[PDB]
Amino acid sequence: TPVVQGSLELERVMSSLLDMGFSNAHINELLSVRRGASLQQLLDIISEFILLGLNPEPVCVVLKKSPQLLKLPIMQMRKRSSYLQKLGLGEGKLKRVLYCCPEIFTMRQQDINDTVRLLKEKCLFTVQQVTKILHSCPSVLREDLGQLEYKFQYAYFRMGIKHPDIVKSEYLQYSLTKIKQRHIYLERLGRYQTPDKKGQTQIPNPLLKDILRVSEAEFLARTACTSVEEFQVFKKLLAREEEES
Amino acid sequence: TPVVQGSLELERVMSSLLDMGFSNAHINELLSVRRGASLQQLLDIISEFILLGLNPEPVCVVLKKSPQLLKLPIMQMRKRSSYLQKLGLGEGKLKRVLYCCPEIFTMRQQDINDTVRLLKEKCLFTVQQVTKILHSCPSVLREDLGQLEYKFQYAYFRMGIKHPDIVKSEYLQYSLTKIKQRHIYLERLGRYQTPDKKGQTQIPNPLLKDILRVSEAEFLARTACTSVEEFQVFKKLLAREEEES
Repeated sequence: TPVVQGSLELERVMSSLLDMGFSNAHINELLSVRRGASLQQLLDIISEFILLGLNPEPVCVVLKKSPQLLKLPIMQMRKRSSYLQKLGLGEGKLKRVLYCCPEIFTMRQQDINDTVRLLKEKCLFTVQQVTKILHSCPSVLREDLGQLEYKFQYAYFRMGIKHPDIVKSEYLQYSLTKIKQRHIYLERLGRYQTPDKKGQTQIPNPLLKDILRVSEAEFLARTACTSVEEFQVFKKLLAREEEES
Repeated sequence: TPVVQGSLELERVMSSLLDMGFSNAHINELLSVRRGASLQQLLDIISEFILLGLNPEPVCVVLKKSPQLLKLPIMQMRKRSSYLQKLGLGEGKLKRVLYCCPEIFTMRQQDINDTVRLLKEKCLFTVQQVTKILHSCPSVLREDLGQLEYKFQYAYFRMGIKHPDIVKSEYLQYSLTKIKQRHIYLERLGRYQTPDKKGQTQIPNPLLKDILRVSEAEFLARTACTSVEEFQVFKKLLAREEEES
């Protein structure tokens, strides 16, 4: 009968998730989350994420935050899971990507190809670096190709940052405004020298993470060493400088 | 049964809209405003507006103000959605375009092109400037090609304004009457000098926004520095000067 089939599938599906490493608390979480999706559809999607190197705990995070991932037609989801694997986002590297950019399974693959193409041939990033860029700065997939090129150029030419330190610092996730604000302030304060020609400065510049990753309060207390009120005025002055060509 | 399938179909579109970003009573606003259109037509029209870079809140505003947008065919809407994306209007900056000019979709394809062609080849605006003109001044599509050319000529030749300052000040949104009224008053008062030949004046002229964007009261108090009664007479004198020849 149909009622008995559904109970045997639920048992098969519960048993498969227990074997995959899911807790009983997580299995109920996942069963409550599925907005009318099949039990097999819930399982086929979890299996793809497990095949992508994700553990059972992060799988519950991505699916609770983004339940629309269960609505994905599975065969197209597998085809995208394969595209992302050869792109280097396997071995659980897609954990950070799904949290910020869950659209990656819905996106057009030529739009993803355009972003990797811009980074590899126009910004001269190696394949290993492009994979790390996508892993740590998923926002670059949503970024315009022009804006993203200018943002890269600012680090390489204006700031004098070599390709590895751009990737390691996760520079491309931040806004050009935040980047310009903090870099130009330090430059004019004398706390940031542009390295040239051998990539050397008189005094070593602060680390990219201590400039961008850190809070405005921490940036001003430890790196810039100025008052808060002074930087607020600087932001207004710089905004006007940009507005006027 | 048919009654149960309609309730399950309604639950799918309501779930899809909740996953997109819409929340609480903003999902119910989309279904109540509908004037006999299909259920898929509501999601097909809204899906193109989210793809154009609009957020869920202004999508409820543009469709409540202009419900006729749901009556548009999806295939003809996609054609114009693609035309506007290459024109630079899409990818987010289309909030104040449809709010002020809701007849843009129903308009003739060639009448939009004639207005774009006039700006690029006859007024010598760059593609980036033309895109900014249409975003801030959507009323230029409703205007006549002759009136719009003369309005541009007035700024470039009569007032001596270079192409960037015309675009930045949002000059083309105002009426030629308002423009002539305020420019000629200041010119005859001696508070506006025409720049030539190097684009320089003895004293710098007031800013285009302080002339046009500002209220009649503020224009007269800060820029023109005359009484209200005096400008009312000026408007009547100038109206008569225009009427003759």
